[PDB]
Amino acid sequence: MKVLVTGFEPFGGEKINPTERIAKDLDGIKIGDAQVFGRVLPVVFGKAKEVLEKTLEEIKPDIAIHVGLAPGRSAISIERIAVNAIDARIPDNEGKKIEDEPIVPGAPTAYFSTLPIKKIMKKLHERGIPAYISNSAGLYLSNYVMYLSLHHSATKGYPKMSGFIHVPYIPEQIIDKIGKGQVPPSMSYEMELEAVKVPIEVALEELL
Amino acid sequence: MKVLVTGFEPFGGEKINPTERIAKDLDGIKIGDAQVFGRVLPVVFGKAKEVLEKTLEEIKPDIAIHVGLAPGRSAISIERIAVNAIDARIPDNEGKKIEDEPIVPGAPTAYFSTLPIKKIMKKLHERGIPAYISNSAGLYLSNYVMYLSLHHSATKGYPKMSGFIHVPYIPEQIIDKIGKGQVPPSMSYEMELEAVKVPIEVALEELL
Amino acid sequence: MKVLVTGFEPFGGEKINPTERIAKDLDGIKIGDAQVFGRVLPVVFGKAKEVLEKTLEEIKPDIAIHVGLAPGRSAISIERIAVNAIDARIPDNEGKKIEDEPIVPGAPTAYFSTLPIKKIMKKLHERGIPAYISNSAGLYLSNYVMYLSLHHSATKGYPKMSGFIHVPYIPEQIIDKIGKGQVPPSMSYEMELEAVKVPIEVALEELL
Amino acid sequence: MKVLVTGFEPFGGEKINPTERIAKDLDGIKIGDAQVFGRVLPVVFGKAKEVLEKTLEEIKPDIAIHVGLAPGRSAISIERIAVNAIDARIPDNEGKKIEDEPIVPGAPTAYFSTLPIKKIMKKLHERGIPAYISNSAGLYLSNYVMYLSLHHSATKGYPKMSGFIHVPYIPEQIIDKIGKGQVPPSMSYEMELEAVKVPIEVALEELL
Repeated sequence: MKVLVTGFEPFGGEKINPTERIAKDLDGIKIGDAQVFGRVLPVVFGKAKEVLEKTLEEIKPDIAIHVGLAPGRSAISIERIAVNAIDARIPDNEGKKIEDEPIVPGAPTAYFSTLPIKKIMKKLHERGIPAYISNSAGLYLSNYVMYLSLHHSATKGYPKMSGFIHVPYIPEQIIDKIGKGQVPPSMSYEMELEAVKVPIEVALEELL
Repeated sequence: MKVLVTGFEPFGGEKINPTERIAKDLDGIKIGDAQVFGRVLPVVFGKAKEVLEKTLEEIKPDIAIHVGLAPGRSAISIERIAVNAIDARIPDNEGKKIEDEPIVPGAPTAYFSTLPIKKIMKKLHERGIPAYISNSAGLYLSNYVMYLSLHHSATKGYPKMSGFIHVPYIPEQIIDKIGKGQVPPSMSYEMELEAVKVPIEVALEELL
Repeated sequence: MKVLVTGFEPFGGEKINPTERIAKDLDGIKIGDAQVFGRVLPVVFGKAKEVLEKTLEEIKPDIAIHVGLAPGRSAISIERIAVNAIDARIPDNEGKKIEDEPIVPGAPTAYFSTLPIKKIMKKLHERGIPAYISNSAGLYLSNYVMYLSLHHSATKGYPKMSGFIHVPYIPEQIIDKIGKGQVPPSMSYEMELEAVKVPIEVALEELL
Repeated sequence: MKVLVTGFEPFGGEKINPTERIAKDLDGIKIGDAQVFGRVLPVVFGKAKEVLEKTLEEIKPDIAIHVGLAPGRSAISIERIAVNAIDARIPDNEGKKIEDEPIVPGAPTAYFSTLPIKKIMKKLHERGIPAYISNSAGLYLSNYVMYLSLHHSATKGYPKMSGFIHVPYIPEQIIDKIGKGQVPPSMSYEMELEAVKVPIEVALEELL
């Protein structure tokens, strides 16, 4: 079995993206006989699709877990649904702010994630990790990647399982916000890393 | 030197109080030259006061750092002000819900914390711990203890430094709250423990 | 031209549902030459569907605006997407808590709202009414009804336009909640009523 | 009887301050036999004290209700306590940013509001207006004015009743913030105006 994990580079004026470190830390690990591949994606429309599709064809994973930063969110969230729409609340990293366009013209309006989301959530809770089901991944780069990955699955027959995990800010990202107004929630890096490993294990369990 | 650290027991139907664990962990340890004593206070009006005065008179600490749970808070908070009032939003652990009463009749309306609060915050930031200055400790058991402590100092000439640190929920407290609606912020236990050791260090440094 | 507006009965232990009162205030009114029909729906899976579909066939509206209460939301929200799923966070008004079930087996995973959502938002703004686009209607009764309505449109060819508006609590609903901590946003009833009329006006203008 | 109501000018990038309109709308009215004076204060340290102390001396009111904007707050808030401290999170309207300074060196650490805060809150509730007691007025211009007014009371014997009321944004202030992402709570201007009249009414009734 092959597992792909993706993360994103820094965006939105942030110095770091904890998911870039998660992808790098998960690259090369094994869970049983399963090999994990971790790759970092650009927060850039068009370019993220090219990198994603190249990566999928290269690796042909059985399971793809895509990870993103969700600023302001207080627990791990497991995305249920990917939507065939872009409406960027902020520009991508190249200043491209796409509004009310499909991701893939003519493709289904949405795809459900094919990860065992409820079992993933249950297992995180057992591990002491706050987690819930999210019903919108936004309409920016996280959703864009989530949708393209599920579309690839529906269209190519691989990955068999695909979904998205959003993570809170890590505490060090909060320091800079304190002298500026409201203080967003955060979660320690080590818990976020473990919260990505858990979906892989649960997914590998459920597959075959 | 002697440092008192108090925590509180569980309250409001919570299974746990992280500050109880913190007091018990810091108990008996030494930070530089100073001995640290860790005591757990009851979340009970009257009783907490008796326990607190007995503990202060017994130990005669140079520094008192009082620690409480602040549900819904997303970073470490350092209390600036203790207020001469009780207005309980919920009953204490014996079912007493005291409304509109002084803590100490005739005593001042408020006392400023005598911890070096801004230096504590600066040190917490450079250690990667999100922290801010809170201007109200509530009017339940946290503020009661914070007021009685600072009053004891002004009245008896010790501790020379006294103050209050509120901590968020730890991740494991969040798990049961997921099925039931909104999802409070949390902070790892390890980070909260370090965030109380730091106030001791900088307080010890600012004294003599 | 014929417009159906729906609201919901009280639920989740609430004494009132401001959308029940909105639907009653709009029932029988005319917007220019357009006849409006207001109907209150039960917060009951199954029964809501029977009532909705019967009402749709009875009236055959050109435009359907479905309105629901969204506790904790601070502005008017216009729903972009309906999702083919039920995952009830609380039971419905007959105690039914349905989890991870399709609304219509074999139908599209999602439908986009066919209201002119951006022109509605723009119009509300210039009317001084805070409004935004929501990308999830939840997976309870609002989404259920939103989906069934858009399904009827795609499948029967009427309504021509269909969509969903969520409203905050109205200020009176906040009174009893002030004791128990969290103080939710609200919006005056009059503004909420005006914010439902605006979609009718914009939809009518965009049709033919 | 004579009644002083103050509000503030716009600050912090905001086009309007609703408390400015409130003060101007209340000026010159009578509540029963009592005469209401409405004054707009500058959001400027030093100048606001000069203006406040001059107006208090000129009018010598029996009751002083000071009103201000609290961005982010979801209901009316009646301030319990003013504190003898300035710790400005943002500069004032003249670019001055005071950090960790007392308001009146020598004066008490805090004064309690001498408005019948609990009766005001009870009456606001019966009127369908959400309201709660706040235990911190911040440490910017609202608290500065709250403190100086109560200090004036204790020091000169007038005003006999002094206190502070904070109001949420009004809905028209929210519109430009929807692009910016997050969407703060608001309250209708009409409800906010009514909500400062009630304090005048219950305070007059309290004073003989």
